[PDB]
Amino acid sequence: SVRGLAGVENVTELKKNFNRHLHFTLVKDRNVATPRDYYFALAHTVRDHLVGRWIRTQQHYYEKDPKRIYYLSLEFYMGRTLQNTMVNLALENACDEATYQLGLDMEELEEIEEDAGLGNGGLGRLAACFLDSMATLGLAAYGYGIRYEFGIFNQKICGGWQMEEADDWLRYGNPWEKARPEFTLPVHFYGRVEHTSQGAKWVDTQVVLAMPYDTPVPGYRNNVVNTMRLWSAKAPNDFNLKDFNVGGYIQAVLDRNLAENISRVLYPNDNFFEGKELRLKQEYFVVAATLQDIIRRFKSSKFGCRDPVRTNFDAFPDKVAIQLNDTHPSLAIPELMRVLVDLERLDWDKAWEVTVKTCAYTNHTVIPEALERWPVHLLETLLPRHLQIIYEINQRFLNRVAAAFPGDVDRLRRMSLVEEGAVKRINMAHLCIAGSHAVNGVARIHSEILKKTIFKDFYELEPHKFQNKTNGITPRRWLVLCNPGLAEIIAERIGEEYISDLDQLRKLLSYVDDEAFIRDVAKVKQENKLKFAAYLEREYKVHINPNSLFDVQVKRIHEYKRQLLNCLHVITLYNRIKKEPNKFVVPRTVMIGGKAAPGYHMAKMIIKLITAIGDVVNHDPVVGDRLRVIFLENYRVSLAEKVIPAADLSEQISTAGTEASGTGNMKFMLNGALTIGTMDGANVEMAEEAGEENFFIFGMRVEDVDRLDQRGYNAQEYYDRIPELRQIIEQLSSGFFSPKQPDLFKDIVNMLMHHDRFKVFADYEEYVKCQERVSALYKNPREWTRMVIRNIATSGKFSSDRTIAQYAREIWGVEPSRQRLPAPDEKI
Amino acid sequence: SVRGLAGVENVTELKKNFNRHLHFTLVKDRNVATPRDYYFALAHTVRDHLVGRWIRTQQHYYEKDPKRIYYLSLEFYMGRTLQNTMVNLALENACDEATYQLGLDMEELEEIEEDAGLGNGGLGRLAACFLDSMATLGLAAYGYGIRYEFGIFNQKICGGWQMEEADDWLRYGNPWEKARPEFTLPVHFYGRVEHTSQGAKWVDTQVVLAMPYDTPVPGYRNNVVNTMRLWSAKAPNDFNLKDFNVGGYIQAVLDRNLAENISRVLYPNDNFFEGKELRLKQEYFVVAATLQDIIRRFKSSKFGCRDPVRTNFDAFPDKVAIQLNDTHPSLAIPELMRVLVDLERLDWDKAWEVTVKTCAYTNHTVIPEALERWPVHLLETLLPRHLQIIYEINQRFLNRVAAAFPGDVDRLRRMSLVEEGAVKRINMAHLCIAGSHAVNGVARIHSEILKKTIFKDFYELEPHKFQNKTNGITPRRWLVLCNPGLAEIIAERIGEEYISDLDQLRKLLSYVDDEAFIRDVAKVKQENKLKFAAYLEREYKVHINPNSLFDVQVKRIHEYKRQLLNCLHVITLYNRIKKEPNKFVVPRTVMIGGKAAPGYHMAKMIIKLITAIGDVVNHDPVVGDRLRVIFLENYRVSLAEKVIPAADLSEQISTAGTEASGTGNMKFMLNGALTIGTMDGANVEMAEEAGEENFFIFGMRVEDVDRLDQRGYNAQEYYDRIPELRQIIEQLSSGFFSPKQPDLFKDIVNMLMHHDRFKVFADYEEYVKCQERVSALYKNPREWTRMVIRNIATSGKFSSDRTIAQYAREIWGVEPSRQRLPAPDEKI
Ligand SMILES: OC[C@H]1O[C@H](O[C@H]2[C@H](O)[C@@H](O)[C@@H](O[C@H]3[C@H](O)[C@@H](O)[C@@H](O[C@H]4[C@H](O)[C@@H](O)[C@@H](O[C@H]5[C@H](O)[C@@H](O)[C@@H](O)O[C@@H]5CO)O[C@@H]4CO)O[C@@H]3CO)O[C@@H]2CO)[C@H](O)[C@@H](O)[C@@H]1O
Ligand SMILES: OC[C@H]1O[C@H](O[C@H]2[C@H](O)[C@@H](O)[C@@H](O[C@H]3[C@H](O)[C@@H](O)[C@@H](O[C@H]4[C@H](O)[C@@H](O)[C@@H](O[C@H]5[C@H](O)[C@@H](O)[C@@H](O)O[C@@H]5CO)O[C@@H]4CO)O[C@@H]3CO)O[C@@H]2CO)[C@H](O)[C@@H](O)[C@@H]1O
Ligand SMILES: Nc1ncnc2c1ncn2[C@@H]1O[C@H](COP(=O)(O)O)[C@@H](O)[C@H]1O
Ligand SMILES: Nc1ncnc2c1ncn2[C@@H]1O[C@H](COP(=O)(O)O)[C@@H](O)[C@H]1O
Ligand SMILES: Nc1ncnc2c1ncn2[C@@H]1O[C@H](COP(=O)(O)O)[C@@H](O)[C@H]1O
Ligand SMILES: Nc1ncnc2c1ncn2[C@@H]1O[C@H](COP(=O)(O)O)[C@@H](O)[C@H]1O
Ligand SMILES: C[C@]1(OP(=O)(O)O)O[C@H](CO)[C@@H](O)[C@H](O)[C@H]1O
Ligand SMILES: C[C@]1(OP(=O)(O)O)O[C@H](CO)[C@@H](O)[C@H](O)[C@H]1O
Ligand SMILES: *Cc1c(COP(=O)(O)O)cnc(C)c1O
Ligand SMILES: *Cc1c(COP(=O)(O)O)cnc(C)c1O
Repeated sequence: SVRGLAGVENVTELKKNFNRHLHFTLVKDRNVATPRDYYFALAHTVRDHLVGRWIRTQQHYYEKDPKRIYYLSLEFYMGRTLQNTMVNLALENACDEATYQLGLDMEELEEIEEDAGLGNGGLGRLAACFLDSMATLGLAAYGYGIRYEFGIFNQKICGGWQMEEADDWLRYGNPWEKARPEFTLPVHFYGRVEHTSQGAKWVDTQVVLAMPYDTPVPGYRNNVVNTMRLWSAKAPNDFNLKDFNVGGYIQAVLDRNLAENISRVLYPNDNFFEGKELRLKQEYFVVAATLQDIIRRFKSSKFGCRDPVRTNFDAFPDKVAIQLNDTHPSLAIPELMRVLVDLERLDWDKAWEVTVKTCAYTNHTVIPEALERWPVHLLETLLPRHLQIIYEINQRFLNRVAAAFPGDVDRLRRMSLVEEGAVKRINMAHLCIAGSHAVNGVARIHSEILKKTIFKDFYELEPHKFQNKTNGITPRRWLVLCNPGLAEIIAERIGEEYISDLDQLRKLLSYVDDEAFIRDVAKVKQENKLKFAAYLEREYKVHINPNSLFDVQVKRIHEYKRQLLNCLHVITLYNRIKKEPNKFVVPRTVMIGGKAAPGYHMAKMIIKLITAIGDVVNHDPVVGDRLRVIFLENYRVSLAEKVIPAADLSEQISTAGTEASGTGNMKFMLNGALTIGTMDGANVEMAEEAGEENFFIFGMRVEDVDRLDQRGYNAQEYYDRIPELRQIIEQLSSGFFSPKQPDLFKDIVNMLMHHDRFKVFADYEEYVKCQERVSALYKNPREWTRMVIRNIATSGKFSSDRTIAQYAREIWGVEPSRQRLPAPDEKI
Repeated sequence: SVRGLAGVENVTELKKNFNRHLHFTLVKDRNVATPRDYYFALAHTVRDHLVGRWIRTQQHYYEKDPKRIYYLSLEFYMGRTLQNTMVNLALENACDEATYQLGLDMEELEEIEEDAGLGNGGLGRLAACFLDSMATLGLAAYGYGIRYEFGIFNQKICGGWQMEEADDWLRYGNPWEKARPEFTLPVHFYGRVEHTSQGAKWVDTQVVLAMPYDTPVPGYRNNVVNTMRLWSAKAPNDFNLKDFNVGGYIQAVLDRNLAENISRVLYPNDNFFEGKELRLKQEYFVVAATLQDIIRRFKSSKFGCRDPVRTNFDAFPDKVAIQLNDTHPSLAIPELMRVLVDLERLDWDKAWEVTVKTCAYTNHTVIPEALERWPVHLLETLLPRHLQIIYEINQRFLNRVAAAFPGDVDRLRRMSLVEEGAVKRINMAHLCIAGSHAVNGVARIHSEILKKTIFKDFYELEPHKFQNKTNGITPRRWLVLCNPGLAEIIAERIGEEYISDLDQLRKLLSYVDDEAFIRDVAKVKQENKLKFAAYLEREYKVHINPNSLFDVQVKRIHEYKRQLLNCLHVITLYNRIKKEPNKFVVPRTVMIGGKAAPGYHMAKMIIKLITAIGDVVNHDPVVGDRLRVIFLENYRVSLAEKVIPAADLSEQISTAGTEASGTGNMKFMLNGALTIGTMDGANVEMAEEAGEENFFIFGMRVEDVDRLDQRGYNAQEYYDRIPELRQIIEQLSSGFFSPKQPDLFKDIVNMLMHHDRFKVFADYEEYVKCQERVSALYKNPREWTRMVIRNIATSGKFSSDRTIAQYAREIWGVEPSRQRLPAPDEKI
């Protein structure tokens, strides 16, 4: 497969260093090495071929001094690194050969790597796809985040209920990171602010040290390897036993842990805000440690000897760009001001223009519950200087507003960064727009909406700032790595250039009429379904029918994502079957899966509904093969890599106006799945690219929702004029799915019936009719696959390479390069 | 120096892999490598030459199935590993050459290694010397202990007061250990005991997992490399979020730490008991995890297929011997019974004979405060089954006693393992004697005393059990590694066989009259003093006079060790000078140093006294060079390696009957220092070996102390008939040394005056007169060095190789081998 070359000499070196690391690094012997030990041996042999490059890329940036881009995210949803590293480094087929001559099956070894799930969902995956695309366009980019000791929890279902277990991902080691204790930085917490003479001094602070760990991010076949720097918290060795700190020496040492708890776990809220102080400590910890590392490179490169100005930050935006990934690092704006004004003693106005020109903010949601307004009482306590600075910012911001909208007192009310009233809080989004020079939404519809609805005021004050950059996916992991079959057949026809130029995929339009290509496309699909169907029973217990339509919705469980509507589709189907049982119907294996944040009662309930449905449906003998509903336990990046290649239908059903973009979207459009969806997020652009006719669009569009809201959405109307929906609601209410606890799903019936913000029932009739259109087309193999080819041929625009090329040009001001950097290494 | 060979080919391979690890393992570049990075690069290159051997020694023990010896200690005072590994592996001069051709100075690199101070003092150093000697006699020995995240604290003096800081020794990594997460074992805590039908079941327990980390222990030049296995505590991934454990998911994850706190720090009590539950948790944690690893090797070796008996432990003592190092692992006796009786279902009597024949206990102190009596209320709670077993043990033990001493009710009272009265507690020492087959003291005098005083009852019941094994020191680290000069000059004359046969040192008796040898001996001494004097000012600030008598007492600060008496010697001297200031007196640089346990008020006070004295004395202009008193900050194994080669006088002044052996002793006897000491611990045997005349023995002997105690020790008698002592006590009381806080040393004057158990003042007159004899002899260079040669020639018996050869033969039943094992490695 062209997975590259496979080459006698390299095969021989690879074998040799696999064995060098088994012995010397693992200190294991072939007589007692387990597959885990072979995985480590191989990981560490691949790692070695990337070091030369890593060291050369950073040496190279040092002397060539480019504008560096720092991407700040509190999530990086990396996934497994091995195969991806082999892909981007071209080692895949050399190693496959070598591991077979050692006798090992490489793919068994890949399954032993545990995902780095340092992320919840799409926000963190974006950052990881971004990372790959910044390396592939050779940008000097660095992604800074926290090294959580426990990442997102592992979901285990027991009784149809999510049982969350900790993700002890570092348990056996991580052969990719390189701890860098030489560069530990202190971060200060609490303190008081002494305003005396020269300025304010943040004094009496508690120190937590941030210890960096670097991971390499290899660009695809272009020899650039950039760095992902993740901080760890470490308690100071001195103050935790200094002062006249008696308490108990032994307790003093046991108390170190409290400071280290800043990097202990990722907060599992799948965008929704939580005012917890340890989260605020994380968010400040990232920013402070990172910005010291930013200032440190600025002062050392080539300004390294630029002598007699003072030291000067006029050039700081031409050498630094930092990208705020959602508001979670907005303290970079008051911390950058704190450093510049209080420490380098710049004039506030100068410092502010350098800050605005460095910062940029990406907004991910319109949903209010996810927005961060931190209580000013907490900010006062933990970070008093930053509260002062925010207050001063706000001041001057509002004075700018006053002058522009003379007399509109409510504008001042709306636009203030401080939300007055009862518990006065600080709106992080407003901070970000006030101090960034560019603000972008992630899909064009989400950016129009940001300009009309929530930030309209800021749009009117500074229209110039508002931009859009539709999200994207990296074809390497999302095509080449999870679906090499499709990438091979595509490559036979149009070559391999498309892996770093996805737009070339549209030359496949010439093959929508090619019968060999149709056979091929459908064949990779059926093979993938077979490989997944087997996974399903070999790691769990299943018997699914592989010639079903594999209908799947995998994403975080939430009510706007509307898994419930899909649930409503399933029993309508089960019941349609159940009433005229000898009617032919196209078989569907509906798989729905995703994690639910602990505590979100409703999402935990929705999960039980799906398993409840599966319990009934999957054991009704009158259904047979015809419907299988399966809930996919513990979704994460490695399950996404197995289920999206096997999927036929992609469920993307948000009430129009709630999904910002959606990136799962895009992953199924390559991989040949057909989308059923509403016009929301990026589904709009995927349908423009492939054409309305090659998409199954149903549902109300945004206006229609707003029309309904001004009328008054009343679910009772639906219930009363739709009999099928009424039978479902009755089954749910009677305990048809909960035989021994009828009472159970009344909670969900209640929200559906009475206070459902996401208007599940108004989209139901269209949903169901549109689903009959999907089965109509699945019965004609040839035209489903032609629709599929037009979808695949058209997903080029959803590559993150395009997205980063746009961020680069229209916001960071840096130009992309596909120019390969020369790196081998030394050999002397 | 013959430090071995230095050899063109090996020099070339070493350079090459130093560079392989700088690049590939450290991912650093010569352009940015710091000395720390070069230390890691070198450590990791030495490490590589030991792996072949390690793997071969364990493969070899596997098939050759010997009786394995497990040494259980809760302390292992390792020190730095690099140079020692080079010594024992013969790589020292190959690397010195290689690092010079790379341009680096090896000795700068050795100073960057941080001590593994997993120990307090002599108890833990013993274990580490034992480890080296078991490897050198090729015994299949394993040392099991805890991997503490923080070892003994680092002492920092501020104001003459000890300020203790945490020892963040793992901060930059430890290139020697090999984490072994494949072998994590659970340990159970709390629980209840359900006695039903077949036996008792320990049920409902909390699980902590013990995760092993192995370190290699290379024998000197004989290619055996044994293993030191240190456990780490890890919290279970399931129960810390299972049950219906709501609390807060995020708190659940933050609570993992509590279980991990079992391996967080070493308890800094420098033998003295502390009834703290986390200590009991450590002690049980070691034993349970270790014994599973012991049972595991027994059941797998060659009994691995010994089929149809059941599985049988009759051969367990012929294949296992575990050595209890002080009572801190005595739970191995109830845990071995718990496993055998409750889990393998053996008959209690059979299980007991296998237990007694496996176990052996080494007793280290007669001092009551150090003995562990655990409160039975704590044992009930944390370990209920083990309390039952201890009770049953006790029963049967006392019934054995009753039958042997019919009617001696008080014997039953004295000998019970359970100390009744108010807080009923369990005497660990009695447990150990009851269930071990051999019990030994560590110096012959300490064993006679154990038989007469504290365990006389147990002696009379089982005389056969009581043995002695005088402690020893390993000539490799304590001669070859800290003092290669002396080892070279010794080697020129008598060859190198003495490094694994220290008794050969006595052929040096032929050179007590050799003038070249005298010049040589004294020359290495003066050079060593110069190297230490320079250390002293380059890392601190000092100007000491190098041609002084370097009089030094370095050991843990405690009142029985009597640093106070030495303090009394110093101001007598300062005052003698001060009254007739133009008298010649032999200059002395008195260095006293050692850590004091936090909390031991008196030891913390004694430290301030010494610095107080130094403050006065060292700045009196009428003294000049004549007296320097210096307190050596932060004593540990690497400072011992620098100060004992430079020392002239070795202070070993315990009230006779309190030091068990003392091992510091021995270190100064090689290295050419002359001992001033009482007849206590092993000073008795060092004086038998070198002869009374070559030792400065003063003080009362044991009888005399016991005579005094029956009279009534009254310090006032001394005060009143000795004027010098009276002036000192007055200076202390008046605030002569504490000008601004006179009140300050009255605490120490009070204990001296009124309740001094260690009878400082009764030994004073002899002490001082004996010290005048030492200065008399230092004025005649030639005969001090001849005395020195007779001391050095005689320290052969204090090698730990002898001690382990005796443990081996008279207790473990295994024979030593100096036979080299063949190990290179593979090369194919
Ligand atoms: O040296 C400069 C300056 O420093 C000091 O000013 C600071 C204040 O002392 C300090 O309290 C803080 O002020 C905050 C204020 O606490 C916060 O609530 C917020 O004020 C906004 C309201 O939130 C906003 O609603 C609006 O109030 C209007 C509202 O627009 C209007 O629609 C209607 O509903 O009536 C409301 C009542 O007037 O505007 C105000 C601001 O005008 O923001 C404030 C500024 O961040 O921070 C100040 C800046 O450091 C000194 O006190 C001052 O004398 C000095 O000149
Ligand atoms: O199936 C066997 C057996 O099991 C059960 O016996 C157990 C007891 O129920 C249980 O309490 C526990 O007994 C302990 C006892 O608690 C503990 O205090 C200790 O008893 C010693 C005294 O400590 C010791 O001083 C001495 O008492 C004498 C003393 O020698 C003498 O000098 C003088 O001063 O008078 C004292 C008062 O008599 O001896 C006793 C023991 O004789 O040790 C006990 C044993 O460990 O553990 C028992 C064993 O499991 C059942 O209760 C019993 O009926 C069954 O036969
Ligand atoms: N002081 C310097 N002299 C030469 N090269 C340097 C220097 N400082 C940093 N570099 C190099 O540039 C790299 C990038 O480091 P950093 O600035 O920490 O990301 C290093 O690993 C070096 O190769
Ligand atoms: N008990 C709670 N803990 C955390 N989030 C909650 C809680 N109650 C409501 N929310 C949230 O508000 C949202 C809607 O949940 P619901 O209240 O069940 O409709 C989600 O984003 C939830 O996470
Ligand atoms: N199952 C086995 N078959 C062959 N060799 C073994 C086996 N089990 C243990 N050994 C070997 O003996 C060693 C010592 O292991 P251990 O018993 O854990 O100390 C291993 O590293 C192997 O080389
Ligand atoms: N406050 C205390 N904490 C710990 N050990 C103590 C304490 N008080 C007395 N001891 C001990 O009893 C011993 C003698 O100390 P002292 O009471 O100062 O004479 C030492 O081994 C001490 O560690
Ligand atoms: C917060 C969020 O994640 P999620 O898919 O988990 O809801 O960020 C992604 C990346 O910008 C978006 O594609 C997505 O619509 C949005 O909801
Ligand atoms: C407990 C102890 O340590 P220390 O030297 O720290 O007091 O064990 C050592 C080894 O058995 C003995 O030599 C020593 O006399 C004894 O006191
Ligand atoms: C692609 C991906 C997502 C994004 O899915 P959405 O439906 O856009 O939220 C989330 N989680 C994982 C594991 C993914 O790989
Ligand atoms: C040798 C040694 C000791 C032992 O000294 P004693 O006076 O016997 O207690 C203690 N600590 C260290 C650092 C040593 O190397």
